Amino acid sequence: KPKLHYFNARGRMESTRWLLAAAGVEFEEKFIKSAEDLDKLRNDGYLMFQQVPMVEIDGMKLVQTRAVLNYIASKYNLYGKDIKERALIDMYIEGIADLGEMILLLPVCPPEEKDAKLALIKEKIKNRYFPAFEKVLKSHGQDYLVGNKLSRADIHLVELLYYVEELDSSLISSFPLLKALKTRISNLPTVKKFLQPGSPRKPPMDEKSLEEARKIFRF
Amino acid sequence: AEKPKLHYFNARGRMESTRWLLAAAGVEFEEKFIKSAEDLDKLRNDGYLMFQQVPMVEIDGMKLVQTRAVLNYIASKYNLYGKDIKERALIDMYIEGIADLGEMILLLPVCPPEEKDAKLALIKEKIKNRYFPAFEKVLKSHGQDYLVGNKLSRADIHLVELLYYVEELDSSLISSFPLLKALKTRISNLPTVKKFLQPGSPRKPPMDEKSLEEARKIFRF
Ligand SMILES: CCCCCCSC[C@H](NC(=O)CC[C@H]([NH3+])C(=O)O)C(=O)NCC(=O)O
Ligand SMILES: CCCCCCSC[C@H](NC(=O)CC[C@H]([NH3+])C(=O)O)C(=O)NCC(=O)O
Repeated sequence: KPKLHYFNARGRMESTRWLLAAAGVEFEEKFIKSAEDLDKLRNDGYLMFQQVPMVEIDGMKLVQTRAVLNYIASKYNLYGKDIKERALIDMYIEGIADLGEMILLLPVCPPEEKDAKLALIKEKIKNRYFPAFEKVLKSHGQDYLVGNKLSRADIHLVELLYYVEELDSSLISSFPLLKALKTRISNLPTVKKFLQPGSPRKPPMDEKSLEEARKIFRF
Repeated sequence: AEKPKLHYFNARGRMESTRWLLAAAGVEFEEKFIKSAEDLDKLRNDGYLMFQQVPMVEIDGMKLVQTRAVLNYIASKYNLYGKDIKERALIDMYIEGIADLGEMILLLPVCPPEEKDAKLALIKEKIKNRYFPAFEKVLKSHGQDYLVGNKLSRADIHLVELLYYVEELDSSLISSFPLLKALKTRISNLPTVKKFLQPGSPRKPPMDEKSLEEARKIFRF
């Protein structure tokens, strides 16, 4: 089993739990709770850059998020059929991580920039991202983002549509094909199971989890 | 068919690694330099930008945006992404550490004047103690001339590129990392990269204040 090393939070390991889950892979977590929990990993050389996410899979100690994602996605057939499909996928999931980054790091934001930053995430989701994934679905009419078969593009988009809902549920309201997608993916057996309570899907990041972040990562 | 066509403004910024990668692959490409907010609104209005942003690269009938979509595609097409999935994973780990440092250096010129000095000192710490030791370590681990699978890959082109920006920052940083020195020489010495390093190629100069203002004027920031 893949073993995921992170603290017990969404952070930069969430899209990996979803991709693994969506692919039917069961995995272990090992939760770092302390700065010295992290230092242990560092000292045992388990971390190429002294950072996590790290994931033990197939004898490798893979750090860097995209390293983990790209590897899962190919291994489990979720990276399209050819390089032209990977390229469309990549283009999509990169627009998505760019928005996912903005939202991953709102709680770390200096508090005086927080208002200006929400407003602009909302504005980008309305004007920039959503219309772009709506154009895609509308262009081919198909159930999936690419090559008419499930891929990680569908996993990462739907995940982000969950966070966009937590932010403001009005936002997706005029992107009906996104709504349709959100639904269909969420009713895929493995994702439905992942979205159920007691799964390893993790909650929004509250306060103490943030404070648990600063302590472990020393920031 | 058609040379790939790169769409950016006339600066390093987010298009430089692509320029590097395509040259190292010995692919001839065209550039179209955005000079103004108008030129960029035109690409927006013509539908050419999936997120209304550049880099964009027209290649193989696609309008690829997002540096990493473009990179991955070029890396794979020209066999510079390793020979399998386990290899692509080590390439991705390395080049993502590289991009983390690259981002830090790319964006330093945008940093507020009050932060710039603290930030640069932490770039220099991270280079000496985090990034460089991890790449020396890789090289030491196998003694081979390339970072992965013992043939040339984007892992080496990106790292070397970053060795040249780290050098501009402070040539003294790489000094306790001999194997990195050797990489940089050797890679710089491949025909394709050597030719790209020569005067009058598309390689771009470090961004001065004026280019930063054109960055300002164009992207509206
Ligand atoms: C909402 C914020 C989430 C919590 C903090 C950020 S993730 C923890 C952090 N890891 C990284 O930033 C890795 C970044 C890397 N690009 C990746 O995607 O793996 C770390 O080990 N930091 C330790 C260090 O770099 O010293
Ligand atoms: C110090 C400045 C260096 C220049 C960096 C900005 S490059 C221009 C910017 N592009 C992007 O942020 C694309 C980001 C994307 N994740 C990528 O990597 O391609 C843009 O078109 N922005 C226009 C917009 O967002 O509307």
